[PDB]
Amino acid sequence: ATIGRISTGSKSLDKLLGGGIETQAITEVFGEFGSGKTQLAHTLAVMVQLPPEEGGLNGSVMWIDTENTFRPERIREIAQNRGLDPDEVLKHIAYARAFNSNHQMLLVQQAEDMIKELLNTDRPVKLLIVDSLTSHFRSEYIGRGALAERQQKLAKHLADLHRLANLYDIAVFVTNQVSATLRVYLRKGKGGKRIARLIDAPHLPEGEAVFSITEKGIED
Ligand SMILES: CCc1nnc(NCc2ccc3[nH]ccc3c2)s1
Repeated sequence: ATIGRISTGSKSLDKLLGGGIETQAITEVFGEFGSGKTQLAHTLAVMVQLPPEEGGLNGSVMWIDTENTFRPERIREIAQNRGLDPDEVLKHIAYARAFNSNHQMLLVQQAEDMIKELLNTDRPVKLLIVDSLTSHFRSEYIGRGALAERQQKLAKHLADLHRLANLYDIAVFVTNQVSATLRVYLRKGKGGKRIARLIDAPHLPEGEAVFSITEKGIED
């Protein structure tokens, strides 16, 4: 399949990303508290449900939440402010809480069942969110004596995610805080705006995009 792209809601950020976040790829977004990385996740979970003419992929979403940062009311607000039915939008986000790093890995393994079920339907899974990729690994694997095993498990988790992205034409979007991922770093800008910086992309130039966080989620 040709690579599909999901608009972030921000024209500036889309331009930096070559059009939006890509299917068949993992986009990994870093930021401290209030950076906007989870707001971007929420916005993408709405945008992907739009038709391609409006920046979506007519897709369903699967969402893995490690720290209780998913806000259904925020989905509803973004959806309604973009003209979608808020209840329909929520029905097409399959939510799972991950309680620890092992459970997080099992959820990605067992997400393939729903992906397969939806694959040839009107709403195939097009976005798989892991917010956040590392919170449980960081909590559970303390010290340099634990680093080797932490990295091995995380590498296998990322491999599982890459396989789903490539085999089923899904955009994987993960959050992180400071491995074949496209890495975007968010920071506070001036006047309450946020800045995204793209770093180390093999085939996209580094650059920055300024965006806002509004009732529509993220936009210029
Ligand atoms: C590990 C035990 C399971 N618990 N739930 C499962 N399958 C159902 C399910 C529902 C929504 C989901 N969003 C992301 C993954 C996902 C999965 S398998």
